[PDB]
Amino acid sequence: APSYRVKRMDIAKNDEECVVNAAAPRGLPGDGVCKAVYKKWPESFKNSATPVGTAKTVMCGTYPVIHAVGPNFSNYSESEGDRELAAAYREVAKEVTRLGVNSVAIPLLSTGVYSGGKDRLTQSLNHLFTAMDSTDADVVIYCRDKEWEKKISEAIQMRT
Ligand SMILES: [Cl-]
Repeated sequence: APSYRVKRMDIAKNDEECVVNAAAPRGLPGDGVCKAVYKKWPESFKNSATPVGTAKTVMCGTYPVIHAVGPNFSNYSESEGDRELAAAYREVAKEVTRLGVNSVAIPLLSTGVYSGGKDRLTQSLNHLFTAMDSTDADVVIYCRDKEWEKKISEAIQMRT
């Protein structure tokens, strides 16, 4: 039966059938997760640019990289940024479905450098759940912060 799990490690080392990149705008290599995805799957950046609020899949070999561009809350208002963040996750769920994968590795979009200086764990994770609950895939959420790992794990446990 489909599950959610959380792991505190580099998503570029995931054990799932595809990966969601927390993509920088304009198809650029970015930083953090996006830069790690660029180092591991550089071929997946060929024509990967896609607008804020959308996702675009590019294959590296046969391994799918779903580039999802969340809003940068330093540029967006809270209300418009929230809408684009929800929309990016909804496009991820559509791509996961279209690909037919059994599992997907996902980071929390619009956190950290794109968070506008605010902790958005709950906001981003709730949009992740809303989108991915519509799919049949095992979801493995990747984070790096120890307290975030606890809170995500707590949230996963209470939906079981
Ligand atoms: Cl984190």
